[PDB]
Amino acid sequence: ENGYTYEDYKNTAEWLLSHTKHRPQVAIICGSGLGGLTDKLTQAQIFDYSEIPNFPRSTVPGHAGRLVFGFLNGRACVMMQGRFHMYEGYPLWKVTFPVRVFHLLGVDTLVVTNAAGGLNPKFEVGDIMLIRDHINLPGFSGQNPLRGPNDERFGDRFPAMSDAYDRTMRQRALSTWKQMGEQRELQEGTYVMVAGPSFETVAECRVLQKLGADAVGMSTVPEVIVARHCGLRVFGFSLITNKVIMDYESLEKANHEEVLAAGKQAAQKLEQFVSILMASIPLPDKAS
Ligand SMILES: C[n+]1cn([C@@H]2O[C@H](CO)[C@@H](O)[C@H]2O)c2nc(N)nc([S-])c21
Repeated sequence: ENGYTYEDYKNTAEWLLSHTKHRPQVAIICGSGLGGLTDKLTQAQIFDYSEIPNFPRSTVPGHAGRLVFGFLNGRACVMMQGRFHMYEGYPLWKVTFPVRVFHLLGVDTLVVTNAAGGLNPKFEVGDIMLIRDHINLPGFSGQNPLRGPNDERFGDRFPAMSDAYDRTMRQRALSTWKQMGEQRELQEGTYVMVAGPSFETVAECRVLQKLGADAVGMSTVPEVIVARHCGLRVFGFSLITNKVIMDYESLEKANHEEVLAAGKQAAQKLEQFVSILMASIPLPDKAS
């Protein structure tokens, strides 16, 4: 909402259209380590956030941040490499501006990915978790991307989030994981957003556990929210880049400056999976 005016999203949308002969259908937001999806595209046309009209520029991780328009597995994409984060100082209305613009680009689906810690013991690092739901902690406190005057032009005042993670795409994804014959069934669970750049303490992991979160991370929830607000089909996965220590026999460390699951091929499986899934994302054509 706030900070930008509808014409900002307009201007930015039209500029992007008047600058890429591409017209996307699926918008993909790559989390840390899953930036590689950008190589799978063809017809790729790269834009640095910086150069696009009202697009939040990166603060430091620019060296991982640009918008790549291409084609992935028979689907016109618009990939966002290096998403924005609240912990980077971005107000949420900047963190989600891209989703808003995507929609105006004709985008009707958003697949959000991210790297998260494994709250659920079942999770093995490297596990890919289909996001079934989310606990939007900063949202409970007011840090919700929709705070401010609602633009009935993008959507309602009180969007329903109960149905955020497209049930359809989740069934398809669980199937496709199977069709691929991967063995380890695509994990699935609730994702809990938590801001602040620092990592959870043991006692905090336990509340995230209690609350019912399966994987903890610092992004995605606001994009899922302004996406649904616009009526974008949304589904996503989180790459369990590590397991959070629930007991005080902590020791073990797993910074971004580590990120080794995503600092490895675990992330590669997610990229290909997401690529395969382009084939299960309904076309705007429908065509019977
Ligand atoms: C697994 N680990 C990775 N992230 C996310 O990846 C980027 C770098 O860590 C960061 O942007 C971050 O979102 C994690 N996030 C949380 N809340 N907890 C853990 S244990 C965690």
